[PDB]
Amino acid sequence: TCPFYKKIPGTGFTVDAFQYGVVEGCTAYFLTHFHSDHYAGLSKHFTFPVYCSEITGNLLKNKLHVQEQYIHPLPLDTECIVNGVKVVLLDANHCPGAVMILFYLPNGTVILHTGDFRADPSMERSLLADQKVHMLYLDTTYCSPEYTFPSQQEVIRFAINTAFEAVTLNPHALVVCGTYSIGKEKVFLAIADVLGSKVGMSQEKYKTLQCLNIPEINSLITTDMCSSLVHLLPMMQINFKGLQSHLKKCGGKYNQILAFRPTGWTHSNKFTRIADVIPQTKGNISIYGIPYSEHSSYLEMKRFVQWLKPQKIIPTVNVGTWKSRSTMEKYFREWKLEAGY
Ligand code: NI
Repeated sequence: TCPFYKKIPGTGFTVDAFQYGVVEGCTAYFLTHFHSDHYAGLSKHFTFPVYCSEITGNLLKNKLHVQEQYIHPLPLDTECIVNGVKVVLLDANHCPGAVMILFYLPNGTVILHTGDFRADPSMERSLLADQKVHMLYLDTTYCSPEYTFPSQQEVIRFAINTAFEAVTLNPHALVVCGTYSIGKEKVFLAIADVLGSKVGMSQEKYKTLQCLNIPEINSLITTDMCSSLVHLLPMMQINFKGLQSHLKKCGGKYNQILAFRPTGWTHSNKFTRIADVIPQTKGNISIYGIPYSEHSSYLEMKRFVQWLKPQKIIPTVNVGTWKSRSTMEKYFREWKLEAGY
């Protein structure tokens, strides 16, 4: 049964609530982004309206085979009307197509739903800057001071060079990149841009990136693995038994795999800095874990909320233990006392 934190009071609306059958009183279902925890329950046999970004709507049509008549895409940064209620979609800085939703309730209340997001100062000069917010449905995926990780530009700086060094020394070395969903497209588009290669991947994965509206995507990706030296592989496959296995299927073309597993947070971020990162080696196979987060760090979140000054906050993530819920309100209170709202 749908939790309270996936319902927008005063509307017929829900957010990323597709796995509970038909919700009672829901006239519109909002999907924030195309990650399976959020769209779980959608298929070609869904028959209620779906609202989402243009890009998320490509993925529903093509990957899930949801019917064109139920998908309502909306432009970003644009004041839209939806069953008489003003809504705005803003970019979440999460994965491609991912939005935050502003709801302007008839009664005069205003509600921001972050979705999954990575807080950025650029968000402080968006449509949010002009008015007050009463309820914040917040992505608390990293709501604890231990959660520090570097900026995305830093990780992509390291990733390029680490890769670009390896192949200028040994031009018969492969660059694999691990993936299971959307998101994290820079990691691989960046490395492959520098090396000169298109990115090679499966037909399935090739179908997925074709939906994301990337400029000139044709020029950047291929299914032709023989004609590619920056490959993509399922994240599960990025171990020693899986990379070996793949190294055979190259057919005498590459004599070394230099992988990347983009991870979110890992307890090694609490101690080791990004520039000091190294690989797990078992011969010619070197697997890099790098901290590429598509979620806010503790300080990014804090700054975002202390700017927004919302009257009530509602965590959408790590809600399932009284220890996590307990710990989160303490930070929210400290943030409110610090900033004097
Ligand atoms: Ni997500």
